[PDB]
Amino acid sequence: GLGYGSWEIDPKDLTFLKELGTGQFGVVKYGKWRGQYDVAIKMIKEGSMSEDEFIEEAKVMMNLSHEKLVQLYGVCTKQRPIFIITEYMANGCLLNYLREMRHRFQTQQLLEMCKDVCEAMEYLESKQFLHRDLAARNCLVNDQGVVKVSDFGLSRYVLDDEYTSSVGSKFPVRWSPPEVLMYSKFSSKSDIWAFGVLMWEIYSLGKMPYERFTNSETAEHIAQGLRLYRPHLASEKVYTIMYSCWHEKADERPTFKILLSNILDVMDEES
Ligand SMILES: CNC(=O)[C@H]1Cc2c([nH]c3ccccc23)CN1C(=O)c1occc1CNc1ccc2nccnc2c1
Repeated sequence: GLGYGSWEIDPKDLTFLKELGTGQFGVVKYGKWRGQYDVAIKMIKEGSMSEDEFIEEAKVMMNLSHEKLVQLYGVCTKQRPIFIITEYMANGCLLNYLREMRHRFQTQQLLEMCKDVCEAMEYLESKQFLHRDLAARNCLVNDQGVVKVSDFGLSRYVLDDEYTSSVGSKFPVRWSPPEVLMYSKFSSKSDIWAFGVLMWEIYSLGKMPYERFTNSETAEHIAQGLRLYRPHLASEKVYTIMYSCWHEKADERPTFKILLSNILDVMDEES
């Protein structure tokens, strides 16, 4: 209606039902839009984000749509806190989901999680869009067990310098290739690297990558050409796929299209 562009949701259309989580970015709530449609309402913590930049980016992000990418529905920008309105993912964080041993996952399910993410990432790569912080903690799981990629690109707007710089205490060192750690070279291939780590996290049922190392030690390990090694649940073929993401030379890492092809081949051969 009047006073709300195509990217703007009227927050008066929201019904708040349950709190989903709280952290440094703000608070996520489960709710309804116009009494009917499930949504997540992501409430941006005041002072945490470069808000005008985020809002301008949100307008572009409205055009991104893929069944394995958490759908952005709009933003609420007229009051503080700012709201991001997205698709609701009832089973929450992938990292926590993986760590719940009750699921007793088959490896076919683990590969399907990898495929879900790979499809979303191929889509983002086709649009020349980087995630910039791909990891199990930034994937979500819906009521049907489908994994979708969440908060893609959000790190560009985070004001906490501990998060954003390669030498910061909250920087995703364990998901970063040597060229990121050494000289902040972000590219498609740093997303590829992170995706390999994410496959590792999935097959490890949510273990911390390099769990016995600090971030500093991890950076040294990977600068010396050393790597994560094969999760017990990963077949040789699955391990080959994740390991291909970790070539020292960024140009020798696959694309998401190639990874997707590889994953599908393994599903045909093994699942
Ligand atoms: C560092 N972390 C955070 O500060 C909070 C708040 C938040 C996040 N991202 C933001 C972006 C903009 C504004 C505030 C935030 C991430 N975060 C979470 O609690 C969170 O992270 C993963 C899962 C959860 C909580 N559970 C769910 C469950 C179902 C969902 N469905 C759809 C969408 N998000 C869901 C979250």
